[PDB]
Amino acid sequence: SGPVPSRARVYTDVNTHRPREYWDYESHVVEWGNQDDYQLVRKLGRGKYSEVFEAINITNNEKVVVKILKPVKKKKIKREIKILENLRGGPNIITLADIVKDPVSRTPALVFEHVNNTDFKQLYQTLTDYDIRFYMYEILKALDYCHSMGIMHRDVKPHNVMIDHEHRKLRLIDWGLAEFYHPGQEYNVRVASRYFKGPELLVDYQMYDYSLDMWSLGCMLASMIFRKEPFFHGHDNYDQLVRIAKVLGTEDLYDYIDKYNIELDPRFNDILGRHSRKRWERFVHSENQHLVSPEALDFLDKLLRYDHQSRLTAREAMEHPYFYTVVKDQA
Ligand SMILES: N#Cc1cnn2c3cc(nc12)N1C[C@H](C[C@H]1CO)OC/C=C\COc1cc(cc2c1NC(=O)CC2)N3
Repeated sequence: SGPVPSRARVYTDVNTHRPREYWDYESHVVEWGNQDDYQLVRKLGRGKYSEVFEAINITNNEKVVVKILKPVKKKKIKREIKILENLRGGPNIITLADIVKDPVSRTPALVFEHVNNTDFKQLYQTLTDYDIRFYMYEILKALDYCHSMGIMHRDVKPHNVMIDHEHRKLRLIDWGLAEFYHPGQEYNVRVASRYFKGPELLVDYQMYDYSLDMWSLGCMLASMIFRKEPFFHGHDNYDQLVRIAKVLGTEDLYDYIDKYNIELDPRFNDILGRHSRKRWERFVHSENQHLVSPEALDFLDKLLRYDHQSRLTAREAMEHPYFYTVVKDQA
């Protein structure tokens, strides 16, 4: 007997009810533009599959971000391009302004909306309880939207959240790991970064869904309210589950393994041990307590669950008392 199947609790068949061209990204014909419309000003960084620059679109003299792509599978590029196009205009989703190719090099580049970002290291330390609540709701707008559009981000982490604090403008970026949700589909578990990987990825449970992003949101929330980045600091993918098990406990972990008939890797047998579920109060101290409240702890507990099906959806999370003052101010 193999693993018990799983279906998303929400937006299950959204992609089945859409035209084939919506999710059939392999068939997408890419709309190239003029590489000479943009002039590179300076380097902003280097990704695994890209070189990032600040550019100026000369035709309308406006600041853009150019991601010059390193070789990666054409269908992976078609996937990111299709996802970005389906999500265009969505709340707090980065805008893909253009797709350009160097005439001589033949190397592709993606042009994005520029976000004058305040580095998450210097910013998070200055953030008030209201600021955390406000920006958490903004990420949730982006996740409810993309989930409702049949897409899982699969890489929610502080690096992929661009904030221009001065203009209170948040954008969920880097959709290169995103995928279309299809009921019954077994996905690649070697996605997301270590500290944000859901238990399903760590136990090698492939039939996952949008709820994976809700775990990553939980890890972000715990790091912000506890001033502990990263919250779950694993040495590898195996020790990462041990770090989670020391907090959430081993009983709920083995209950989850049993429920979905997961074949647990032999490595885990001698390292998971036996651990009680810890109360969130043990992470509370004098320099973080002004960010922690009963509403924050209730919310965080409802996101950080082993069983992906028992986690809050982005819509349920937006309806939690933690955001009552944020919701009130928006009206
Ligand atoms: N899509 C998109 C997108 C939109 N804005 N934006 C910015 C950078 C960026 N991508 C975007 N990068 C840079 C690099 C790779 C890529 C992220 O995969 O990661 C390094 C981390 C960010 C450094 O922080 C900045 C990010 C941006 C602009 C500035 C700073 N830092 C300043 O001191 C003022 C100017 N905008």
